[PDB]
Amino acid sequence: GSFVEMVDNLRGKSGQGYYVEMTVGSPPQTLNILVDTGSSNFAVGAAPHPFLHRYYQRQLSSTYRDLRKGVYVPYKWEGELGTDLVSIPHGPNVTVRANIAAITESDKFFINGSNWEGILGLAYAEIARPDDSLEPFFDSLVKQTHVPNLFSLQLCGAGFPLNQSEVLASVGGSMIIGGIDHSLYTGSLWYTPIRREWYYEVIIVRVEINGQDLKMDCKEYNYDKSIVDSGTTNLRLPKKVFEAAVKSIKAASSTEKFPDGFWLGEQLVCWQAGTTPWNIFPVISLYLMGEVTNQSFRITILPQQYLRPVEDVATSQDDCYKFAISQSSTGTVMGAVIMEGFYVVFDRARKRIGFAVSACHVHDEFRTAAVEGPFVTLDMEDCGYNI
Ligand SMILES: CC(C)C[C@@]1(C)NC(=N)N(Cc2cccc(Cl)c2)C1=O
Repeated sequence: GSFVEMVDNLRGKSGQGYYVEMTVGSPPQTLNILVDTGSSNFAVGAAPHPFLHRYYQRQLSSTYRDLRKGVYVPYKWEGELGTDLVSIPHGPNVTVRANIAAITESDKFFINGSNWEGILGLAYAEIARPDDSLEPFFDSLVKQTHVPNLFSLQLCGAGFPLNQSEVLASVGGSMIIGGIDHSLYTGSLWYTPIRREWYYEVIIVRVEINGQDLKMDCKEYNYDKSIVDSGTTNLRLPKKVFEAAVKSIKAASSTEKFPDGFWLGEQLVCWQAGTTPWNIFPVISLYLMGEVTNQSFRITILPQQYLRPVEDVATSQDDCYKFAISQSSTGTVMGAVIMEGFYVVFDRARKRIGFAVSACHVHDEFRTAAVEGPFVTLDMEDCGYNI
């Protein structure tokens, strides 16, 4: 591990997001910021909010610059654009001038108890609001310093419920800015092409549930796109793929019947402490386009990744979970519960995303997550969707 200063710099969990500490302004104002690979704006609470115990105060920053322009983002948050000096305490030892959307109004954006006060959109300018002229933070970072155009994320799910006090004292993972820390993964890194630079778009070419081919036209797996998004909790799948996957996961786990509410990701299921039947649930393998023609590799996750630990409505001693795979009308989204099984390298410089088994993924004595290759796969270009 060559990036000790950035190792263990994240806190949080899949359901509320993972955040890194940042400072904005002069003198520096400390804020917790959601790491989001699914958006492209650096936006921070800049006014009183019931769920914020701190916010960016522009009038207190001598380096604050007003852009005299508003920004509206309906998902919703509304803000005022400006620039100011930004640093990441547990990151590269550099300070950069970056765009900052000062959030003055929001609805269902700030999560009570998440402990984050802003969001760091790490994707490309193409999806930045109001438009692509608003340079994303990471672009500014790379243009203004010698930091390599690459970052890597190790998101660490605990494998169990973290109460309010625990989630604040627990290490939630690592965001390595400008490099790859070898202590964060085991085995080899396998790279899949970033199909296009907007979201971190990838192409899935095959899906297996316990080794059984879901057998769908691979274009279905990427309809209308597949992205890697730390800002989403669940593994989200295109409606038709979701229906086929749930049918297969139910069949694999058929020795136990679960209520429709469970499969809809709305209700928790509980087992007596320590008796969660991990073994009756299937592993899920996603094959991704490789860097070599006609070559693919696969990432395999366990139910320890797709069943999200949640506290029992009775706070009892049972181990309870929610099914963290859900339907999407906007394509496949490899959310936080999937990222928790792997060390994910966002190699912007080489337009590729790398995957390796995470040193912090949750597993049991019988099965582990995996990243394996190579596999001979034909016509993978046909798996991509074109509007
Ligand atoms: C982290 C959230 C609160 C804020 C935001 C913008 N970031 C994010 N990754 N998503 C999920 C998403 C991805 C792609 C399209 C849409 Cl519409 C939403 C969001 O809604």
